[PDB]
Amino acid sequence: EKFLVIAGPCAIESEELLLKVGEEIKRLSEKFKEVEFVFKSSFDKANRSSIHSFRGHGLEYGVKALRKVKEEFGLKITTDIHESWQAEPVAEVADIIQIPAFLCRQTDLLLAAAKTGRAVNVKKGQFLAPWDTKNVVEKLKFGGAKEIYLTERGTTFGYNNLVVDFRSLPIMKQWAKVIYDATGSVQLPGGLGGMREFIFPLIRAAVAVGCDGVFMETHPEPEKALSDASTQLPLSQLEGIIEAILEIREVASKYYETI
Amino acid sequence: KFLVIAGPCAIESEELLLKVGEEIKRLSEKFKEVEFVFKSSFDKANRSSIHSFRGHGLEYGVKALRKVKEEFGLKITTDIHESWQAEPVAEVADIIQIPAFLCRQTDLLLAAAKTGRAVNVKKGQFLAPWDTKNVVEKLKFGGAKEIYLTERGTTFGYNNLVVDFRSLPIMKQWAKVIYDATGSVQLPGMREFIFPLIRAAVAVGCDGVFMETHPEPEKALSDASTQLPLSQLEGIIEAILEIREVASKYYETI
Amino acid sequence: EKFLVIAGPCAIESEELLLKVGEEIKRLSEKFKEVEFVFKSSFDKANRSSIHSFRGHGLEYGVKALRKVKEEFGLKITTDIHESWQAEPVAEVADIIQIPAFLCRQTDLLLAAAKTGRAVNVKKGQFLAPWDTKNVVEKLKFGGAKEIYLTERGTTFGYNNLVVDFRSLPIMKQWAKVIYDATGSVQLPGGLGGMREFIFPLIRAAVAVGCDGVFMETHPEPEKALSDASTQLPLSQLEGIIEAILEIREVASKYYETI
Amino acid sequence: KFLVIAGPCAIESEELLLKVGEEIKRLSEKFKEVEFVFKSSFDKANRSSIHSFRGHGLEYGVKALRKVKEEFGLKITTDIHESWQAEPVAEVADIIQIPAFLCRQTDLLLAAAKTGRAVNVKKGQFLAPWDTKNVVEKLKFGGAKEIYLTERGTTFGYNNLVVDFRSLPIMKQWAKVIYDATGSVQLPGMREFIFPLIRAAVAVGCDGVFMETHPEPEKALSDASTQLPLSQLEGIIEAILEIREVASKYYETI
Repeated sequence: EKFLVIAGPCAIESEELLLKVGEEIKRLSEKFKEVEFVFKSSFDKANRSSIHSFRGHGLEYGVKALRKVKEEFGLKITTDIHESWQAEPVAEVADIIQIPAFLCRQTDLLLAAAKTGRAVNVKKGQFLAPWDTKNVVEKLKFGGAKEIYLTERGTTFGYNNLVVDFRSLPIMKQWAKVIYDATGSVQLPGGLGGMREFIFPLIRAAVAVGCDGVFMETHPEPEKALSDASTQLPLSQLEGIIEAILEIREVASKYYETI
Repeated sequence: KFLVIAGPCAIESEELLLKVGEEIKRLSEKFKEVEFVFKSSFDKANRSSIHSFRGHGLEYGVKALRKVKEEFGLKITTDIHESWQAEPVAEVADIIQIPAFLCRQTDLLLAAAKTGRAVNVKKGQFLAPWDTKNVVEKLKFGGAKEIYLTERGTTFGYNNLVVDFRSLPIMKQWAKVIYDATGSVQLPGMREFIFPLIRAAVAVGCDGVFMETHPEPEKALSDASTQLPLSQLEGIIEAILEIREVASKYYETI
Repeated sequence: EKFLVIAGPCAIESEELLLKVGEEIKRLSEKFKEVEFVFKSSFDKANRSSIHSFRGHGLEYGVKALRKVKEEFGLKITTDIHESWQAEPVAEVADIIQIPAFLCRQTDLLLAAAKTGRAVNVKKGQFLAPWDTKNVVEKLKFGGAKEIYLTERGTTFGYNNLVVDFRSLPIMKQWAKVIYDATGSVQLPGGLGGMREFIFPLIRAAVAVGCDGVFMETHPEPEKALSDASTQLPLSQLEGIIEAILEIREVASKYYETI
Repeated sequence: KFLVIAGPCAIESEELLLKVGEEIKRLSEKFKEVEFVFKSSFDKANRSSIHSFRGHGLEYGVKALRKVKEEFGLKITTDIHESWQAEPVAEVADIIQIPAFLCRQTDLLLAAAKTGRAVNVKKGQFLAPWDTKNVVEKLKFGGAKEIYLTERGTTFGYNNLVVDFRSLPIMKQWAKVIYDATGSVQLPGMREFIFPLIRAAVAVGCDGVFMETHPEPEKALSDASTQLPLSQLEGIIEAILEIREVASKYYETI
């Protein structure tokens, strides 16, 4: 099947940042024709640790900025919702509605996303076991979702640390398409945190094990990002990472197990 | 004074609430030094299965709770799941409770603080003790003056929660600490560990305990495996007050 | 039953340090007559992280120093072994043979300790689940051990950290007397580590839950210790801690569950 | 060259060793770029139950292994459990293996290094990746020149091990890294996860893989739930060499 690459700046810092990233993603979409690209960016960081951190410019502004990206580059769009009422307005531009990791068990939010008729991607909560995602997919199907994805983004491992149990990819694959969050899985919750040096190796692991797509937050200058400055991938490195995982995926694919 | 927050997990009916409320009222009269707070949810908004009991709704719930406060003069507390629920809930709730999974949702916290009520945040199973400092700051920023942090266990491998009692003294630096005696032994539980760990909580030192109690836990529509049998509540309360009395002498300064 | 308080300097830095601690332990044994004191000290730290750290002055010297303590103060003695051949010579002075946490599954070591006829105290490995200690006790009984103790000293929780799951006390109590290691449970493995501020609260928790004794490494000046300098309890604080746990134990005891 | 350490968990008999050794010899001739090392224990010294199979002893074991090296010209490796065993084992063993639980026992490490042989330390389930640096230092201090660190999983809650692949690049800073493909999926296991994770190990980058293989794992006297069926070894080796070939291009510098 067509490999999915979900990527974009963590937060919609501005409509300019988006178009700048969208341009590069469009270029890669033209090169990697065997890949389905989806532009990602949050109109709001509703779960920052500190009340003083950047959240965003609002739903209205965010949706409008995203529609511009889709309009200008013809790229599919995905963004996350935080409360039920947001599903409807977001569904107007988002091809895939994302459910935040902490909210992966909030029934009404999942139901709100599902009835829009859009695809739904649920980030697996850091407190959730792989096999417990079966009920998550069941809620979505109950709610009308026909295209469902489960995203691996790490599991709580002691304090301020996340480990990736790759056994989750084949387990979750039993009931939904699986995406690997290459940048969220290396973050250190409330650490400062994040270790950028592990993004690449862990993503190679993901494609070797086998998944249906990767998720990466990328920014022109991660150092200046308003969110996830420690984990966002420098935009100039995106192409190389993608070529690399496509190569590893190809050679490893004949060995992927049959669920 | 020492806080004791108790009640059935879910508002299965105002009938059940009234029965439990009667017993809590009784204990309330028997333990005058303890501040009792009746607790119950009008909706289990985070059940694993779409086919599980959620409740009878916010309206039916607030009504049932209203009847408990009016018929027994007991303070009330319930949890909210989305921002718009803060205001209507604040009508009856003296303490607005924030679900563990939602302890980082800024808008939910701000909405609860805005109501002027007291706010009790259940500590996420993914959160480190010291990271609750920022949770409190959000509430203070939002106008909350009576803030509580409730220890309910931490993710330990899959389908298991461990109680790191080091959290109590750490969280006490910036907020009053409550120990969730029934939520801490559940397996994302063993009722046999409820009393032992509640004893540990008061020996370590906390500002209150939190317990889900039901006449027939096995028949409860929620947390049937961890809810405390109503008949056992008095005995446990007496026990923890006695332990607290002796142990409080050694609680570390702030 | 008579509460057990196992205490002493982590390592036998010298025979003087031992007599100095032994004197204080003897004084407390005279005061707390409802307590059975056992003087503890390792003749060798065989598992230091660094090859450059203090290990000890050898078995010969250690045993001789311990025999002096027992001889001078009439105090029971306990020390740990690291290999099978050490059981016999150590058994000549030690009333209780201790098995290190990392070695709690080494069959021959456990068997070596058991055949001496001495009591055996096994530190629960940081990798072991509470219920898995049942087989540990079975090995010891198979080997002839008649007086067996299981010591809770924490469990691996993420990297360089240990958490105490107090549910282990009643679980392990099903097949052996249980001891709580108040100083080992707060150490941060390979941290530098240890957090002394948590020793007291966690020990209050232990007696409230209910155990058959406590284990504490105490040194006149923890800051100058050759081992566990970050976790050893200042000797001057020992009396107060003991009085405190006896008080909490008493008031909580009527509520201890029946296994 | 890339290392492939394989063989039956326990030396159930030199008969079994010879059969497995024959297949490993065959692969050895088929994969000339890979350095194969025959592995097997003469004693399961850390079994949970006193009533489980331990082995036939060090003498019978060293003899059986000697026969494999002489009959197939394959390098040998086995694990020691106490210091005195280092010397006699070094007679046959090209690589002395240090059990995971014993990775911190200084004397055991020094005794293995003293023999002049190569030393492979299984990383304790309680050890952080960066703390293996000191393990290597001990071996260097002891005279070891060929040092290996084997990733075999980390304690994750109770009765479970997780493989944190971040360890591979971290440990590679001070020693060659081997991935234990069968020990990492055992539950203190699911064979279905052996191949997926071994693929991940080579995509990330390691200097070799470690696998316990047996003609009939289900009948094996040790690790019957995690041992790889002998017939599947060739296929997995071919697969990991192909993945390595493509992925090695991206392994990070040191």
